[PDB]
Amino acid sequence: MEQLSSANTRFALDLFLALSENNPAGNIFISPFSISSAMAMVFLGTRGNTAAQLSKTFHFNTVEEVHSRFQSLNADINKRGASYILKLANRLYGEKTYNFLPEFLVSTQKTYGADLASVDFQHASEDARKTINQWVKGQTEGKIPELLASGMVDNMTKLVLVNAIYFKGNWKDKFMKEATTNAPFRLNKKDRKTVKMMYQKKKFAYGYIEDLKCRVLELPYQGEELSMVILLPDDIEDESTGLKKIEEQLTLEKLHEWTKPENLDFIEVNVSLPRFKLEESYTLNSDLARLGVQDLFNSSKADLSGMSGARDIFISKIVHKSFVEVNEEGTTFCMDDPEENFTADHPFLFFIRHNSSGSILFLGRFSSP
Repeated sequence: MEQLSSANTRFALDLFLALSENNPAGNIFISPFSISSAMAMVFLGTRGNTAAQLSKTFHFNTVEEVHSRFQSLNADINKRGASYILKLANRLYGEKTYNFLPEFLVSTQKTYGADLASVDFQHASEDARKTINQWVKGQTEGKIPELLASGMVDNMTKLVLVNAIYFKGNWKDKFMKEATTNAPFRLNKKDRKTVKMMYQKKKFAYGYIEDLKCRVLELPYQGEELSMVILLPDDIEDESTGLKKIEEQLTLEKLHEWTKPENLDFIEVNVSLPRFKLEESYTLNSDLARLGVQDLFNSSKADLSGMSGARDIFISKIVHKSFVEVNEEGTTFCMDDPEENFTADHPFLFFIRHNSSGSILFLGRFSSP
């Protein structure tokens, strides 16, 4: 019920830090859940060591009835009909000279509502590539028009996973456009850049981590189904973004400790937040390999028996992309209420959590406007 929730966040943090190895100071925005589910889907088509590696990496050994639990969660989360826009393009494209097992085809669209669609990589990879881009573009209401660049798919391509999502939701408590001001966002100790600063004074769940001189703010979205949690250091206190310490500490245990009910008080908060857009694209092959998924990409060692009978199959590409817009958009007279500031004018970590299950749908670092 909530084993999967724990599994998926462990992996979220595993992935975040793997990606941080290659970009310690820049914007990162991923959708850990989408990836976890997409790979859970890839999972049921994999056997042998290829399945095992995939399972320890994503921490699936820890979850009973993985797929049953995933079908349930997705269902919960794509609920007709939320206030927020959440649009996922999750598909698996394979070269059309391969006989994909009908029951697998059936599993994916029943357990994950996704399809293995066949295309001509061998002879028509440029059209194939344009066909893939078209479909995601459709699925994302034009928000992600060109997922794959030219060259990303050739005549040697066997199997491709695509996974793009767009999210925009209305705040429970909206910002006023008249309050949003041109203000300096510090990238680090030595560098500033002007951004559009949203301002708001209202009641929010608020926490402090005295150990890391860091603040926690929960901003729920309209409907209460989803919430943004933001981690903001008191000041930049290192030679980079100021997020190094907090990143070193990231575990599921710490994440819960910081964000659980017992450690948040509803308080009056002066919230300055940048209006920002993050669309980040990732071919996850090399990162998943660092994390333990080796065989799946190796044409020899790959064991994808669960989806096809052919012998030279393997994943050529795994492309993930998340897009969010954050703006002012949205729908206490106590004297003794504690006042507190939350001024995100320097880099911060943040995530968008599904409040019911505790699952992390989106995870990112905003460091460089």
